[PDB]
Formats: sequence, structure tokens, C-alpha cells
Amino acid sequence: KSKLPKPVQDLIKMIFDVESMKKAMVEYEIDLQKMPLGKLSKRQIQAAYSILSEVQQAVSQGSSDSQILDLSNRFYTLIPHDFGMKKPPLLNNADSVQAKVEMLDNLLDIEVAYSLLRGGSDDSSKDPIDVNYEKLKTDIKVVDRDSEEAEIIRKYVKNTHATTHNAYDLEVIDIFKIEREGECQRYKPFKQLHNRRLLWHGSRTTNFAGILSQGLRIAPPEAPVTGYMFGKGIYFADMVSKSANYCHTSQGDPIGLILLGEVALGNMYELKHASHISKLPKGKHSVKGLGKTTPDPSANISLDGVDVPLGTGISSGVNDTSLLYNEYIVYDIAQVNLKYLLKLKFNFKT
Ligand SMILES: CCCN1CCC(c2nc3cccc(C(N)=O)c3[nH]2)CC1
Repeated sequence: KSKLPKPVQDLIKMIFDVESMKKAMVEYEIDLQKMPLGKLSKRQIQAAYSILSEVQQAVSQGSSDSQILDLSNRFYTLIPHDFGMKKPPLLNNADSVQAKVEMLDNLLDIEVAYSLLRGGSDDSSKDPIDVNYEKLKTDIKVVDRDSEEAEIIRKYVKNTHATTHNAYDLEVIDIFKIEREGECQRYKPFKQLHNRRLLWHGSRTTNFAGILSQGLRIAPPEAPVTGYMFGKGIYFADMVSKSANYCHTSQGDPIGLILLGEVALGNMYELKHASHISKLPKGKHSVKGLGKTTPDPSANISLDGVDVPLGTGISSGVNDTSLLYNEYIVYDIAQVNLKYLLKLKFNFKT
């Protein structure tokens, strides 16, 4: 039977949970009778991205109904929904396109996960636990409850947890010291670049299967530039309360995952407002969206050269920014080196 530690085995059970996948699709009113998990395809999703893209472009021009109407149906025909009765939500605005653009991202990770889960080892020589662990291609170790790292991280989860978005409370149940296969050599070169932070990264649980497998990727061109405030790229944060809002957990699903990947930002291109780009100025290596709140810089610590902004949340120099939380963006998957993976539990007060 399995040799891996219980805590790790449990992790392998939620990231490969089919119910979680179906439940994820049901939230999108996706009639599972027309689009089963085994019906999902990457070629189908891209075709969808293109449509959404054509939609956004249309809205920015003013197609004036019709073209948008048919362009809208062209989507729900490719992505089977079940609105019962009303009028299939017309994608005639940025907000509608962003929501849809967000659905494809998750559905894509689910497609990837559903694939791995069903590799080529349906035998019984090895239990499902130890088998699926392989498909991840990421060595996973459990971090003791009472250790330096644990304390640092857990303390990094407490401080950066303000009272504003305190509609819940975080509790570090498990802490893992992950490290995907290859992110070591691929990150070695960029490792020689000053300003290396240990930022947060949250995402739907049904996506970590693809995250550890594929690794934080950058949205493809077929994908709508809408939604992203700084263009296609990898986004992080220093306020654990900023990434948490991306785990999409709830009173019913309190358990969510979050990452702590080391990122060599180098010379940042500080911005206060949204600005779709993806062509940083000659000299910069990353973008930083100035926010109203920021971890107490005086209480910041740094280890192995990596900076850990585990300082209590305070007011930043400028408040004349649409962002209330910082936001670091890198446009090269090779600049990120996932380090930890927390199995946090959300406790809502209501
Ligand atoms: C279609 C994608 C839409 N939209 C999804 C969320 C993305 C996103 N923006 C972020 C800013 C700070 C932190 C995180 C994080 N995951 O921890 C962020 N994820 C930005 C793009």
C-alpha cells in the first residue's frame, strides 16, 4: 500500500476529485449531458477563446446586435449550457466576456486533470494514491507543524490577513514543500536577478492538478486580453488575503489551496492603473501594481536572498490607485519557482 504520508495522500485525493470537477462545471450551468468530462477538449476550448475574443472585439466596435447575437449563440453551441428558460446571456459587454473567459481557464485545467487521472495505469499493482502522485511530476514533502519554515509561513498567513476582507479566517491545516520537475534548472538562470520575492498565488482547487503538472502558464493568444489588468502573464501578491479570493471557496467548500512560489521580479515597472501591455520597457523584468495596502516593510524578512514581505498590513505611500492590494506580474514562466503549497481552511463568520 501507499508509503506517502497521510496528509499528502489526502492532497492527492482532492486535486483528482471528479465530483469537484463536475460541481465546478455545474456552477457554470454546463449541461453535463452534452459535455461530460470525457467530452472536454483543448481544441474545443481554444475555439471558444477565439469566439470570446471576437465578441470583445465586437463590443469595442459596436456590432449593433445581430452579429453579436449570432456570435453569442456560436459560443453556447460550442459550450453546452442549460439556462432552462429565459434568454441565453448575450455576451454584449466586457463583464460578460471576462466571466466566460474565466470559465474556459478552469475548464481547461479540468480537462488536463481528467486526462492525467486516466493515464495508462488502470491496473492494481499500485494503489491510485501512489499512481496519481507520479502524474503530477512534483516531489511533495510535508512541513512539520513546529519548524522555522512553518512558523515563518503561518506567520506570513496571519499578518497579511487584514480585517477588511475578513469575512473569514485562515487556518494553515497542512504545509507542503513542493518542487515541480524542471522548475529548478529553468529557474536557475533567472535566479541570478536581484529582487526575488516569495509571493502568494491562489486558484480554484480543480486547477492545481494542472498547475503541478503543467506549471503556472501564460494565457494563449486566442484568449481575450480582457479581464487581465496587465496583460497575459503570471500574477502574484504579498497579501495572503488577496490570493485567497481566487480559491473560490465558500461555506460549503471551506478547504482551498494556495501557492508560495519564489519569483525573480528584478527591476519592476511600477504602475498605479490598469495597462494591458506584455512588452515591458527596455530594462524592466516585471510589473507591480501599486495598491493602497501593503505589508509593513519594516517587519519584512529575507532568507537565502529571497524576500518575504510577512509584515502586517498597513497603508501605502499612495492611495490614489484602483488597487487596494499589491500585484506583481511576470511574463516568463521561467521566472517562477513554486516552493510551497498550503492546504488552508476558510472559516466564514457571516
Ligand atoms: C481569464 C482570466 C481572468 N483573471 C483571473 C485572475 C487573474 C489574477 N489576477 C491576480 C492578482 C493578484 C493575485 C492573483 C492570484 N491568483 O493569486 C491573481 N490572479 C487575472 C486574470
